[PDB]
Amino acid sequence: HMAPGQKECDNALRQLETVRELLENPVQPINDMSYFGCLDSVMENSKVLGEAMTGISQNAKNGNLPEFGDAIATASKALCGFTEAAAQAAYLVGVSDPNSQAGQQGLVEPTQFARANQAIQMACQSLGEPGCTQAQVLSAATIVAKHTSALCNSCRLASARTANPTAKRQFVQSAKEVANSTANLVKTIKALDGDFTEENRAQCRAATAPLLEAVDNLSAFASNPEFSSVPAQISPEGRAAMEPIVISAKTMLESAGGLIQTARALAVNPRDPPRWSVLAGHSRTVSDSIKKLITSMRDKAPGQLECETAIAALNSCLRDLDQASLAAVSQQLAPREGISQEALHTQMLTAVQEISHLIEPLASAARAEASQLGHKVSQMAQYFEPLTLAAVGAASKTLSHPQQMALLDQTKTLAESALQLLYTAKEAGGNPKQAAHTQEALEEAVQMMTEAVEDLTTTLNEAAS
Repeated sequence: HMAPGQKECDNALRQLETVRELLENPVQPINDMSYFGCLDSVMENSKVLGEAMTGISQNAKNGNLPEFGDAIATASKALCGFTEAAAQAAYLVGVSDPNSQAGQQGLVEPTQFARANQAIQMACQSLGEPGCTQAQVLSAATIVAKHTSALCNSCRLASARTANPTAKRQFVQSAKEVANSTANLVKTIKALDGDFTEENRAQCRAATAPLLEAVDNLSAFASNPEFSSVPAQISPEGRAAMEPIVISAKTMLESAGGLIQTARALAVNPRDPPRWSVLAGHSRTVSDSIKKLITSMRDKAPGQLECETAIAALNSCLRDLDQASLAAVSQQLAPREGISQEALHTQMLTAVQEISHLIEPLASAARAEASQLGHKVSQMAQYFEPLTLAAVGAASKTLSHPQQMALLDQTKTLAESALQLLYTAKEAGGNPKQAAHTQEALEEAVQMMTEAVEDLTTTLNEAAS
């Protein structure tokens, strides 16, 4: 018979296999956590798992089997918590890609219901054909009953999950009607008695009509947008962004399973140096996987990827300005055609004014509002496109060489100030408990951008008058 603690290990291993499924093709939210809620959860589950891991080893070593069982159960709970949070974070990452599309969580999958309905329709037709063999009849009845059983099971699960009292009744009653009609149908068939089956083919045919009506009605009820589940469509970019989180979470589950299988043996017999080594190896990998998971999740927090693309954009602008300065000095900057100096000057000032308008709202998001940060840094970076292009244009048409070089330099200085704001905004990231150096660097970046805006505005205002 099984010693205490052994069933706990098997249960945990089964739970880990089940929870791993959440990491395969996440197209729905796992829970109601925000991204920073996910980050909070992994930190808390980390602490719990750590304590359970100590309990697993300590109690396997000391031969305290009831306590060992407890520690295994706790580890399992913590690992399931870990995975749910990782899967939610991964989903949030994937769906937030601009090429992805949002879904909705419901009670029933309308496409699965539609396919079940179609299968049932074809199979009932098959079941009612003239001169069918026994094998043909049993095969058709198998298709019908398999699908009705699935539909009934989904209805019962839906009925327990809905807050809508009418929907609850509808799901329960539909389940009852479909099961009842299927039961009436299979009663006309005997798997190992062909004579009875042949004799009752008329009753079987009659029994298909009420089943078909009840099934078709149920499939329609499922299409009701209030209950329908519609999977998010996650882009290749979205899948690529979420992969480091998924990989880390999968490795944690794999190593944790190894840890549990090893500990299960050590509990029964602790005098086993090779299995203590194996336990330590899995413990190391579980632990490292946790660090990797937490880092991967932090790297994909709201705002982080947008900060990376914004930084890339600003660097591209600085390259263009550098190239323009190089061309101006080597007499190779061709005057731009099909646009006046006045138009270029207006475009510059408009861009500068919009950049200036964005400084404080960007800083506000970087301080305390990660959910707003991505949009603000994108807007900021975008406005350097028209500024940089209009600056190069304006510099190409200026008769004064000092004016030409000053325009490029003051535009470059503003772009460099923006770069520093972007880096510091990324580090701050709307995070709680930012280091003092992080917070002050952000505020200094704000002040320097402001200085840079004023200086370029003065030049543009002086050129205007």
